[PDB]
Amino acid sequence: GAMGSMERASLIQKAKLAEQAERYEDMAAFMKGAVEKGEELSCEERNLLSVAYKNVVGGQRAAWRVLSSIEQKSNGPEVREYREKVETELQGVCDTVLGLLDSHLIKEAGDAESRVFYLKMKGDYYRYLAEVATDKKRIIDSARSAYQEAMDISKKEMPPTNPIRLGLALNFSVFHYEIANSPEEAISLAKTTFDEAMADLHTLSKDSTLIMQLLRDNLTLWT
Amino acid sequence: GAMGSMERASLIQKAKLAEQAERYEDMAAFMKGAVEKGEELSCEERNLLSVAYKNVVGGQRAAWRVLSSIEQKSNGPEVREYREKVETELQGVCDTVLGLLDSHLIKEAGDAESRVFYLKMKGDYYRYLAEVATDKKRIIDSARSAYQEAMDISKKEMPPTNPIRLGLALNFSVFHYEIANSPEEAISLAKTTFDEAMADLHTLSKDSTLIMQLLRDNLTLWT
Ligand SMILES: C=CC(C)(C)OC[C@H]1O[C@H](O[C@@H]2C3=C([C@H](C)COC(C)=O)C[C@H](O)[C@]3(C)/C=C3/[C@@H](COC)CC[C@H]3[C@@H](C)[C@H]2O)[C@H](O)[C@@H](OC(C)=O)[C@@H]1O
Ligand SMILES: C=CC(C)(C)OC[C@H]1O[C@H](O[C@@H]2C3=C([C@H](C)COC(C)=O)C[C@H](O)[C@]3(C)/C=C3/[C@@H](COC)CC[C@H]3[C@@H](C)[C@H]2O)[C@H](O)[C@@H](OC(C)=O)[C@@H]1O
Ligand SMILES: [Cl-]
Ligand SMILES: [Cl-]
Ligand SMILES: [Mg+2]
Ligand SMILES: [Mg+2]
Repeated sequence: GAMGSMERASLIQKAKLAEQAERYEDMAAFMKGAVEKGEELSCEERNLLSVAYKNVVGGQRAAWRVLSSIEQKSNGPEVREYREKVETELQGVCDTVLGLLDSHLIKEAGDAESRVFYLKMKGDYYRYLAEVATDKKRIIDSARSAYQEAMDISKKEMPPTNPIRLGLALNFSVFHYEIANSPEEAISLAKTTFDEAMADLHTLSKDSTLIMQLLRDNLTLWT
Repeated sequence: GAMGSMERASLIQKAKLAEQAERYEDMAAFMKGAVEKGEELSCEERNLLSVAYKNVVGGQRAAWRVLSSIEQKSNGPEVREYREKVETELQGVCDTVLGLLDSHLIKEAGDAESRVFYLKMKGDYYRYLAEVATDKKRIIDSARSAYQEAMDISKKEMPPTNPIRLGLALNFSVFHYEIANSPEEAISLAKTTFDEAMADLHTLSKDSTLIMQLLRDNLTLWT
């Protein structure tokens, strides 16, 4: 791999530089290189991995949605071709992330924080695949199964206010609403999650109110 | 070239789609392909070419400035290496643009609008090269010579309110201030340009007040 000759610590350092420079493709490539060193990731390093790929795929998703909307309105080959080009690139990034998860990260992750984090990522990237799929049913099932395993662990091992637990619940509720055609399940999940977190605030000394607000924002739109 | 098999009209269409999707690297590659068909560009097509590359290089410039600022504050090899990586990529894009200008576009451009447009672009991309150069003097001279030839044509052939003329003057004034160490020349140019445009408004039936405002913004900062 192109990063094989660079020290792990140097890859991490350069990922952090790339983050400051808003060079997310570079950031992702540095973090992929780091993963491929074969050592587990720390909490901070997992965050760098996630943010990098979330920004790469986010730009591809936004572009895909622009092109798909133009395509749907049109209904020559150019709009479909270019939509397909963006779609293939998006799929490739999702496949790269899922490959890192499968080959390197999920099987070695024993602590609840890391395991839930990676299983959430797996659900997220299957979700992104599902947004463009038409096939679709198997991808949807793969996202659901990853999210559900993460949920089971998070409920057993993490407090209701843990930010990973909260972000997982937020994303799984969006999966229910937008992907799985299950708005009632989405609403139930978001509401139970929010209420249980409210009741656990008392034990605490920013990430989690942020996410709680996002749950409330979705609930406001959905109800 | 990778676009050699695609119709010219399809490349133009896909550049416009890429613009809507904020996919500027794709937009640039489509417009490079179009240029390499060997036909002159229309006014609209020149704008697509410019916007595409301006956005690509703009992201590289912003990242370079972040990394250079970190490097300067530091004064291991990682910050310099990664700054150099971004710098080389930026230089490559500038070289690509300058190559299109030289090989295809400037020699065939006979009308004042197209000639000034392309010579302005040439000055711009030498300017971007000059921002990272340390060498530097020859690049600065190449930018100056391109801008000056464009200026001579624009003053002879275009009215003072023409947006290309205005944008050229704006950029050449920034070259004087930021690159060439000539703030008095920058101020003189911006002020003469603004005043002469004010006096020609009367002949007119958005692009040019925008640029006039940018001239005034710079003058406010400089004086
Ligand atoms: C190194 C800096 C970067 C990568 C920008 O850090 C991103 C952020 O990284 C941490 O925050 C995580 C985190 C985010 C927070 C919700 C951001 O919070 C604020 C207040 O900005 C959003 C990010 O995408 C990130 C890394 C991702 C997840 C998500 C990962 O799923 C696989 C699950 C929820 C959330 C968790 C892991 C957050 O803890 C930190 O706790 C945040 O800082 C604090 C304490 O507020 C920091 O902004
Ligand atoms: C196809 C749409 C895109 C590519 C977004 O169009 C970009 C823009 O293209 C035209 O505007 C040009 C133009 C710009 C205008 C100043 C933008 O005006 C407004 C009101 O947004 C900025 C662009 O970068 C562009 C193409 C570039 C130049 C610059 C090129 O140097 C080599 C010299 C000055 C300026 C000229 C060419 C402008 O005429 C149009 O006249 C603008 O629309 C009008 C009439 O207001 C449109 O937003
Ligand atoms: Cl295409
Ligand atoms: Cl590097
Ligand atoms: Mg625990
Ligand atoms: Mg004329």
